[PDB]
Amino acid sequence: MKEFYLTVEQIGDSIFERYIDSNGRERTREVEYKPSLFAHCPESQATKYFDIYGKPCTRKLFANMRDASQWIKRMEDIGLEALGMDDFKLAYLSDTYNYEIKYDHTKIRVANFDIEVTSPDGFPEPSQAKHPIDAITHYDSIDDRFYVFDLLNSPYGNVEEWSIEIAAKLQEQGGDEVPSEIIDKIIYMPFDNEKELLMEYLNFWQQKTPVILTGWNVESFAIPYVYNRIKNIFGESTAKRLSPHRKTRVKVIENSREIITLFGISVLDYIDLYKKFSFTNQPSYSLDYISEFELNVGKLKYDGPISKLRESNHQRYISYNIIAVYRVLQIDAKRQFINLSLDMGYYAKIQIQSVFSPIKTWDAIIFNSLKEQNKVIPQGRSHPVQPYPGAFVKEPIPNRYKYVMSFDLTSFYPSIIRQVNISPETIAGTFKVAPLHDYINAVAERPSDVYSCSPNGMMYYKDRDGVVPTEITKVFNQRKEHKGYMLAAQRNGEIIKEALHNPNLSVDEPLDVDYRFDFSDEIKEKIKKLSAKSLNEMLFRAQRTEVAGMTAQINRKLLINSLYGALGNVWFRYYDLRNATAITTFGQMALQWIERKVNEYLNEVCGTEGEAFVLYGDTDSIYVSADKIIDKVGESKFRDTNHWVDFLDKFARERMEPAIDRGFREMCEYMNNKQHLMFMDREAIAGPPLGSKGIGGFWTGKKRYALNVWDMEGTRYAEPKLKIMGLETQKSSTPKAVQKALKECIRRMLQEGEESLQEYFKEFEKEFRQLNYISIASVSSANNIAKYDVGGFPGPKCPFHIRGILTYNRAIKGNIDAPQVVEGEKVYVLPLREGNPFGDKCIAWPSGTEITDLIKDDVLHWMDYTVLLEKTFIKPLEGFTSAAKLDYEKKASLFDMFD
DNA sequence: ACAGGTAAGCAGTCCGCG
DNA sequence: GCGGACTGCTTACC
Ligand SMILES: O=c1ccn([C@H]2C[C@H](O)[C@@H](COP(=O)(O)NP(=O)(O)OP(=O)(O)O)O2)c(=O)[nH]1
Ligand SMILES: [Ca+2]
Ligand SMILES: [Ca+2]
Ligand SMILES: [Ca+2]
Ligand code: NA
Ligand code: NA
Ligand code: NA
Ligand code: NA
Ligand code: NA
Ligand code: NA
Ligand code: NA
Ligand code: NA
Repeated sequence: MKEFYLTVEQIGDSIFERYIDSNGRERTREVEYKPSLFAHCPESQATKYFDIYGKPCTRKLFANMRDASQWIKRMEDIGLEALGMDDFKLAYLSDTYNYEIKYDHTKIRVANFDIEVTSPDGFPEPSQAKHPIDAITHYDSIDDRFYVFDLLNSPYGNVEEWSIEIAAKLQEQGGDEVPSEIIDKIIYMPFDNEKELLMEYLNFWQQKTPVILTGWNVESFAIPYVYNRIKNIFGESTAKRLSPHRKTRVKVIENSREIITLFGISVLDYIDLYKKFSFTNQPSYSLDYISEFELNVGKLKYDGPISKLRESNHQRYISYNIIAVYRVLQIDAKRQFINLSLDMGYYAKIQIQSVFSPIKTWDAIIFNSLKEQNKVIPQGRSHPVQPYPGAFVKEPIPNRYKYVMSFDLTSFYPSIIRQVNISPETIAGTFKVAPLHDYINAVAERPSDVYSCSPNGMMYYKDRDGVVPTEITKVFNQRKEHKGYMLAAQRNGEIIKEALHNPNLSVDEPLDVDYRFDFSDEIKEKIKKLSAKSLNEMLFRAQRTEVAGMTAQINRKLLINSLYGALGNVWFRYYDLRNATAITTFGQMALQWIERKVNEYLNEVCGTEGEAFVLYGDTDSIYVSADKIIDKVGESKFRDTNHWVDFLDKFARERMEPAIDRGFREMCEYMNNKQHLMFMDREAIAGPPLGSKGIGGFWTGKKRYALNVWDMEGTRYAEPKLKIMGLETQKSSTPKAVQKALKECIRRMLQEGEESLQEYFKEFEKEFRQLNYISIASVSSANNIAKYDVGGFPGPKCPFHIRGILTYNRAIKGNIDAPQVVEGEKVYVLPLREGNPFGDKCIAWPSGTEITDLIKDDVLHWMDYTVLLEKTFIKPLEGFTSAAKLDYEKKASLFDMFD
């Protein structure tokens, strides 16, 4: 096979690389890499090197990387540009791997690990590491084995060995329910003291040195705790064995927190992968909470605090450590963020951990692209941060909206880049700008008949291929492929959901099918003959396939959109507000241009004049009122809901879209752009069920609306799905039970009508005081707690949730065991009734947890349900209903005086 | 440091206001 | 005594 790197590091004048060779074997080499950099040279000097603007350069070869760095400094002291890749690791990778890297993941050692540390005096700070590590579970992807290191003897208690027999048993048997599929993969190792455990773990680490190191909070806890514990016991030299090159770096942050860099290892903390690639915002990021959300597994159960779990139930203590490791593996099997990181890393030719940085990622992609044409990248430059304009958002008229069709553009900003040909080296000049509405209304004079233009005043060459459009197109094409798999899996899911209405009472097996492609008629025929058992399993596999496609497509979209963003970041080598503004301004034009065209077209085909069909728009999307399109045929002519949905689906696809296409083609000609790439397709078809009292949808303002959708991007839902954007139901800060209640309120409004809403509201008001306290607690991030802490009491302008944290700290003051609120993390927040013993109007505690038993009964007694209801529930419901012009309570009338 | 701008709602402080 | 304007903070949409 073709060789590929695993890790790369620069240590002085040496490049340390771990790699898989042509025979599939892992090797490590030290290379005294000789880097090249470039300087501008006279035009009379023949050369094959030119900067991106066509200016000749000469290559400077250096004896070592230090000499190259020193040359950069001297060139700065002179005041001349030093061109070329200044990150020598990237240059080395580009030189060593001058081809499209095809990698074998089975050869890459991916380690998942988690440690346990018993601490009687609160959280065990990794920088201090003063408590023994009494458990380590380390999963190796090559061995496919869970290596368990169990400390039997500790100053905090001596315990018996963990039993794998009891671990495998059901909880109803007094067992731990360690999943049966990993029982045979567990390698258990007990130790009679910590030093022997740690020394053995280090020897194990050397035999099976991780390339990718992951787990949950491993970067902020596990890794620095292990490193510091070993350092304090054996000394620094021994602790450095955690690095295959014996090189570590301790980066410190004083509040005393440390993040350790282990040279020769690529750490991908799964919590960071999750936060960056999952596109969620969670009320809590404990592994317990995320596992429940992602996998629908039950919360792990135990009696008493975790600080005494080992002493009381060491059996369960070890089993849960093992399970914790497995849960992350299970989450990755679903989300596949590791696969994504490897894909993007090898594509860009970067250190795998650099997938967290789209700027580093794009710098390497662009550098490799340019290097292939003997072109020389410019030197990075210092720039001041400056604001610049973005997208346009229309101000909607707050109202209900019965029938709605939405449209938006495919990969908006990257498509603008490709269409206009926006790149650092394709800039041709400028023109005099007319007001933006003059271009929107096709009144302003044509910017140029030679160059491709944006209404911000920028002109670009039409003939030349720009490196930014060239490379963004490649990644965009990957994105488009994976989205196809996602939507097909999604459409397949609905087919299965339909067949789950007539499950055949028989015994069979799920059909072997590739869910990435639309089911063939043969498959569909067989599906209508399957048992509920097989169908539900197929639905599970379809949804897993969809999530896999979702991860692949949405994060490639994120990457290309971040290339747009990078143009507006001063640390990007190709930072340029001219290009960034060219993109957003063109986008503003395009949206408001097509709003006009759509309005004009619909009035024409309907026969009316001057009526507003586009009720709302944001960035690249429009929302079209389809009431008059429906009324043109009259509701009577429709058999059922699905009939008019088919009608609108056809109408948009056969009539509106071609008109939209003509409109954008004209705009492309107007701006004399390189290639027409404004592709606007139908998104949602929304409306009430036929013959119902549902209102279909409503807007309360910008970025706040709800729609009862029947079809979304070609997916015909088995049951109508609510599309709610911005409303409190969508916010992680809104209490769980309130989200649920508000959503059902919205469902009833859009699908059933006012009377249904009023029934549900009355019921919720009566019964809500029985809801679990966690389900009705608000959530908030806890930033700058100390900033507002004046002697344990709220300082000036102390935020509500911060006030609640201070209340908590006073209540638990003097308890070294009580859970402490962590700066930057999230808290549950509850209001307290007047005269409560806590001395304040609210209290907060670490999210994802039960509040400590020290004060739990007191908090439950003094919760302010009244404030909770009015503030979190009634107030936003009032906003929904006022906009929709409805009432959630029966109003008073003259009829009230009849019996 | 190490993708971007737009925009919503909640709550605290201050100032005008017989 | 507190409404309205303004600010900080948080978390959305795109
Ligand atoms: O995170 C984002 C999201 C959107 N945007 C900008 C660029 C994007 O093209 C534009 C439209 O947002 P969309 O939600 O429509 N995503 P996009 O148009 O890129 O892709 P697609 O609609 O094909 O999925 O808003 C960002 O800059 N960052
Ligand atoms: Ca011993
Ligand atoms: Ca779009
Ligand atoms: Ca059937
Ligand atoms: Na743990
Ligand atoms: Na059970
Ligand atoms: Na130390
Ligand atoms: Na689309
Ligand atoms: Na007319
Ligand atoms: Na959009
Ligand atoms: Na189309
Ligand atoms: Na879409």
